[PDB]
Amino acid sequence: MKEFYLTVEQIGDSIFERYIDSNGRERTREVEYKPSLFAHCPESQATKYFDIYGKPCTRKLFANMRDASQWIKRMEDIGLEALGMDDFKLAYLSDTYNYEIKYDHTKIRVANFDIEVTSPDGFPEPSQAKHPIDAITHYDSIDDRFYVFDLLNSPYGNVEEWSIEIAAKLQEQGGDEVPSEIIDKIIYMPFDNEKELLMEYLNFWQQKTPVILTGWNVESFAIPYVYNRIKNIFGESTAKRLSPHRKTRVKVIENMYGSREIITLFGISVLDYIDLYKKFSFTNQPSYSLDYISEFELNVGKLKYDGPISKLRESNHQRYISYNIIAVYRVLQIDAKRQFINLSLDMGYYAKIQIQSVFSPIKTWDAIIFNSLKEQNKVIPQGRSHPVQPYPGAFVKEPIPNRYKYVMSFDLTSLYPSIIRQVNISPETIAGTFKVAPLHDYINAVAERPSDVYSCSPNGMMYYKDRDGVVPTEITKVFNQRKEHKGYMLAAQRNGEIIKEALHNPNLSVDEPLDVDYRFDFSDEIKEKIKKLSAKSLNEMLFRAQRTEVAGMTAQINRKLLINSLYGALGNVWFRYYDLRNATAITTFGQMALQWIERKVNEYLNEVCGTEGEAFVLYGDTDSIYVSADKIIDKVGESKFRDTNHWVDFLDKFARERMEPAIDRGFREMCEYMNNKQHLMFMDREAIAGPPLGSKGIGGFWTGKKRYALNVWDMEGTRYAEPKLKIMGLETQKSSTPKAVQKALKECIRRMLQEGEESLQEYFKEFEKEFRQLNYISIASVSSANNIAKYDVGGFPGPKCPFHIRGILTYNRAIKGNIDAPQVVEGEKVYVLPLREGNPFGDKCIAWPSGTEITDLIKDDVLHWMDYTVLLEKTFIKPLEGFTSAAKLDYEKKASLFDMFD
DNA sequence: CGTTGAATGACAGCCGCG
DNA sequence: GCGGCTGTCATTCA
Repeated sequence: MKEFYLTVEQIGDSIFERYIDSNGRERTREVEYKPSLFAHCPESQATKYFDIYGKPCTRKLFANMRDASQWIKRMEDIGLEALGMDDFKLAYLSDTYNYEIKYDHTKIRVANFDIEVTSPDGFPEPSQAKHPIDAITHYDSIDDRFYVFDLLNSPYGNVEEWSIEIAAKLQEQGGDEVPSEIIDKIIYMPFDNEKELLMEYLNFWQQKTPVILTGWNVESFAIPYVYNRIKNIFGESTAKRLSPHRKTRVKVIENMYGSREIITLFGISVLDYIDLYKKFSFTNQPSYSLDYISEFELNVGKLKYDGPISKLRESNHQRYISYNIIAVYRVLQIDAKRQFINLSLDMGYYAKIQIQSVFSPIKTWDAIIFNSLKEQNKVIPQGRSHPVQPYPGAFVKEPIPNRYKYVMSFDLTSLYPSIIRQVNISPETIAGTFKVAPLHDYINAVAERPSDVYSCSPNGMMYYKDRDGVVPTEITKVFNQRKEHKGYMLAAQRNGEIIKEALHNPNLSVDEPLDVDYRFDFSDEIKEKIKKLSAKSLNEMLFRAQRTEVAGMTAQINRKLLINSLYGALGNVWFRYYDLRNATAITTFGQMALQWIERKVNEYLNEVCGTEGEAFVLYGDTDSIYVSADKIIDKVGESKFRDTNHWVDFLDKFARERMEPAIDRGFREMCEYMNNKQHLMFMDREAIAGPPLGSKGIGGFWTGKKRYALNVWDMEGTRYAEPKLKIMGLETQKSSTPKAVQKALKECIRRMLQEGEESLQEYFKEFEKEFRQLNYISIASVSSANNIAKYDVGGFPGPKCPFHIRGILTYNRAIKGNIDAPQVVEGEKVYVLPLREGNPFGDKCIAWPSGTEITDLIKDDVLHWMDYTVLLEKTFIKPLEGFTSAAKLDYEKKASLFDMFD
């Protein structure tokens, strides 16, 4: 096995790295790394190094890393560019590992932990740790063991031990139902005093120091707390042992509302799962508690329990510890799904960066590019600060609010990355500017062709067409690698079919699973001997067939992740290759594109229908366009279709056969018009929607920009068994919308699209009749609870106090007396409910923690003094109205038509 | 925290009005 | 009271 790195850090004049060596042994070494940078020199000084612009550069080998930056700042003082990799860790890595890293996740120690802390006087502050740490569950991927630490005596109680026999038992028997999978992997350890404990823990830590440190919210609590507790009880020098280099930094993160701090453990990679999840889950959630996120993906959350956590240790210390074990285990199961940890490992190494830098697009690319340009003896531009200037972005069409019966949408492929390639945009391929006519002039093709020599963007930029720029080259490489890997994947899929049938009726022989390369299919070299193989060979082989199957997935996805982040980085000032003009070129170019094709798609449906400038493209947002199909369905006659699937295939046919080509023809003219280095604008039919043939349903409708709904039957070719609702923007997607409502509205919409007004009306009349019977939380609202401070003058409403916050403060006004109440921290979400004026809370609204019941204390007061009328009205009716007006329908019989004017 | 630019829509507060 | 703006606070397409 080729050796790889685990972690790396720079402390003073040296590099501290942890890594696996040629023999799977984790070592750690200090290195007096001598960096190198560069400055522009005289061409007559024949060198082998050149910046991306072409100018010759001379290497500056430094004595140590201080001189490096001491020079970098000294160069900044003289006014001359200092080129090269300043993040010496990055360089160090490229240098120390110059080849493709192949790692063995099995040698990388990945710890996952959680701690419990009994506190009567409110939520325990991590930067204070005023209370004792009374439990710790710390799982380790190496040993595949859960190491538990139970405190038996604290100012808050003295308890028996935790019984694993009981923990295994069933709920109805008195157990905690800790899962059989982990029951043999637990390792209990009780202690007499906190000190006895922490000290053992701190000690167990060194015995098995983590490389990748994860767990839920462990970076803003578990770690900060444990660090500070130990510090307070033993002092900073004891706490710092928490770092394998005994170096820690109290990095202060001044949020956009207030502040809180996190501890930096040099020599460790903190990948807090909540954040890992938040970036790669791709889906907003009304709550990010491990509880909500666990039910959401495995059908079960954390252990349930009677009474408040505040007293769970005393009253039932048994559950309390099982609970702490189950929590560390939910995360482990979620990851068993998402693979986010693995993804990270993969990603980070492909780019040769500190694993946790994965959370950063700017840093991953900077790295990827650097290693590339390095391989070919080129030096990277020096980064430079630039005023943060806002530039234009995507083009969103103002949709005419209406219902649209048949819609067909096509989407441009990787628009932004693609544009960079076709126009060849890069800091060093800028050939120059050109007089610029209005954007519409270039959309109707009535504008003087920009340049007859260079590649062009509608914002006045011109790029060379001979040279292939650094940026586009790099995307194209990624773009290829992906198709490449997703090529080794589509392969294992065929061998998972050839081997699947080899188990329908296996033979009997003393054979071993043949050695092939599932990345590349079978021919005769091994496709032949697929019958004499025993029944034992056939099954162990298919275990080694799909093991790779996923291998591709991981790469193709990390590749897709990069493809998609690139623009963002390019648009970010802290980026090395950032450029305002290039940013605007990209953006402005797609503006032209999307609307140019709009013109083309509009002129082609007008011919094939002999119509008078009918506006076929009803809406388009960024890289896609929705087409009204009505006029097409009528050329054939809506009554000449055997059923639904009939007219769909019709459209699908028309799409591919006639339209796609009309488009490629178009985009090709445009590529010529701008004189780009390469035609890469490719659109694909995406969705096909309309109501169920024969029904009174309307099929779809638009409220306005970013707000519409469709009854789709076929997405990119995959036909559905039952129509599927694609709802965007509407409150049914609004995480802050009640649930009894995020439901109805949804039904309402569906009844609207496949049934029709008659339906909608009946439902509504019901959901309005039986409204007074819903579970308070079901009909409650949501939102982020920020700046709670800025508006609570004496605990009362001040100036411009939002509806949710001024509700939170009617809440404080209710829980001021019982500290066993759950005060709401700033940053998190909070449910809300109106109040039938003339009540206790002497106000308007009362809020509280999202995903949490409302305290018994004040729970049964609300549940009698809450306004339905005003609640129904504002969270269901108000928005429905907005819905049905656009679709031009009525949620309730006998209306006055005139009501739609002015 | 981490990586853009367009766009809704729930509310709080003035302003202009015999 | 009530319709426009302008302006925070929240969320979300692509």
